[PDB]
Amino acid sequence: EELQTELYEIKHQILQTMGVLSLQGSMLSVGDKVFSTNGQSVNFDTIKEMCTRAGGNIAVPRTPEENEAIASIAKKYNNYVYLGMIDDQTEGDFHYLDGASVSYTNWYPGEPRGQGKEDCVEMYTDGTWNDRGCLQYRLAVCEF
Amino acid sequence: EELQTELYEIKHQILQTMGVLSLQGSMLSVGDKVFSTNGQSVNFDTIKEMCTRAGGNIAVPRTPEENEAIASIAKKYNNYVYLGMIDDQTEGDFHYLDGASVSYTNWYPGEPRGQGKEDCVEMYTDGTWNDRGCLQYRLAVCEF
Amino acid sequence: EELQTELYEIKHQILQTMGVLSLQGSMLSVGDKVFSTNGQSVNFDTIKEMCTRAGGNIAVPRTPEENEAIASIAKKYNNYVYLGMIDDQTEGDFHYLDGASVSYTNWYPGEPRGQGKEDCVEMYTDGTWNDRGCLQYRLAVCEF
Ligand SMILES: O[C@H]1[C@H](O)[C@@H](O)[C@H](O)[C@@H](O)[C@H]1O
Ligand SMILES: O[C@H]1[C@H](O)[C@@H](O)[C@H](O)[C@@H](O)[C@H]1O
Ligand SMILES: O[C@H]1[C@H](O)[C@@H](O)[C@H](O)[C@@H](O)[C@H]1O
Ligand SMILES: [Ca+2]
Ligand SMILES: [Ca+2]
Ligand SMILES: [Ca+2]
Ligand SMILES: [Ca+2]
Ligand SMILES: [Ca+2]
Ligand SMILES: [Ca+2]
Repeated sequence: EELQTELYEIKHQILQTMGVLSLQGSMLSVGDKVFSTNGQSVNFDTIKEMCTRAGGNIAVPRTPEENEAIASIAKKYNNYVYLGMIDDQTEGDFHYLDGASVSYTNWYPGEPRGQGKEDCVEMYTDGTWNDRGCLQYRLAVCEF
Repeated sequence: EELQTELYEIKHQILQTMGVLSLQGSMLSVGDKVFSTNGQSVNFDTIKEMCTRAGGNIAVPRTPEENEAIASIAKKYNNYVYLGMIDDQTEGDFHYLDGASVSYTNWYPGEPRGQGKEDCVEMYTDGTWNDRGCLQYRLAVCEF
Repeated sequence: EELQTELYEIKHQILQTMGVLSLQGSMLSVGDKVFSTNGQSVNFDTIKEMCTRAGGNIAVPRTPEENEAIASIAKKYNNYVYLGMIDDQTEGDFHYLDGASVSYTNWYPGEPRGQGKEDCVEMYTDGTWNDRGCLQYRLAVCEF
């Protein structure tokens, strides 16, 4: 019976810290997912490690709203973003990093194409996607 | 019995994140209320939306200590602050945004006056209040 | 039975806020300890008050890993760091601020020495320690 008062305070305090981080542009909240960036431009492998170290994962949009959030960060920092998906196994079918087949997509018209040996996916500042090599310097955006 | 250990860790972690935000000037804590700003100067309506989007509300002091906190942010950013109170209905009696009548006040001597058509309230950098129109650019301060 | 869903969401949200603060360099997490700095260089007494106001304490490393974390902040800001330990009572034996005798140490070779009247401890940017007077301007690093 004293849990409710205890749980309320906990939930309230969490709302406060999330409110502050949100108000100050430190992160974006979309449903249960929080997106954030450290502002750095590094390669795919480095991004993965940065996100993992923080306890999260390299961002990947699974809905238009999530896609738009990531896109907004992309245009805010004026940089393309590496997404949490690859097709290193067989070309054409992309997978999330857990192995599951990609469902929601937002390819720029004609994409994926050009290759060949393009295993990664980048997001343009308008939110559309392009398959690309994994060694370029791109904005690190993480999901928690 | 494993809740206590679980609740302790949760409370501890919350204290940590609040500690960090507090240490770095990201927010101010006064009792159960957290104040924060994104540093922007915008009109009354815009401030309201900014705070609401972050899950909070435009700040309003109900005690001298809360008033002093907001005042400190005001002088830190060298800007006046719109407060969460209006008197758009009948002139003279101000109300919080939920409708309740304003209790604690800190009017600069002679205020409210001048109008007429001044429905909003701004805080000077010394913490005293002035009634003012709602279209000026003022520091956005939110409470959570 | 609805606590699990409630506790999960709480734990998840906490992970999110800690993830964001961590990703952005706002703090360092080592075991159960969080380290953070406001970037300011002030004396020992001022640091203590700054940390206490934020709900934490002036940092003190009790393991090599904690020592390395603090050291990284030290070299990041290119400043030496006052640690949460003193020997104001009798010279030679240092104590944590709760009174307990210091266990883990990492003195630079030859230290402590020179004095005499050196009651505080500073960390060099390589992580080694030096006993020093308590009135110098040093990076404020707090633990939560
Ligand atoms: O499909 C695109 C396109 O061909 C680009 O112009 C090229 O720079 C990239 O290699 C590729 O990802
Ligand atoms: O009462 C004040 C005062 O008259 C000010 O000098 C004026 O600039 C504002 O209109 C008003 O809020
Ligand atoms: O032991 C050291 C050493 O002697 C330094 O060169 C001196 O600047 C300090 O007084 C002391 O902490
Ligand atoms: Ca390909
Ligand atoms: Ca392509
Ligand atoms: Ca009026
Ligand atoms: Ca007036
Ligand atoms: Ca000494
Ligand atoms: Ca010495």
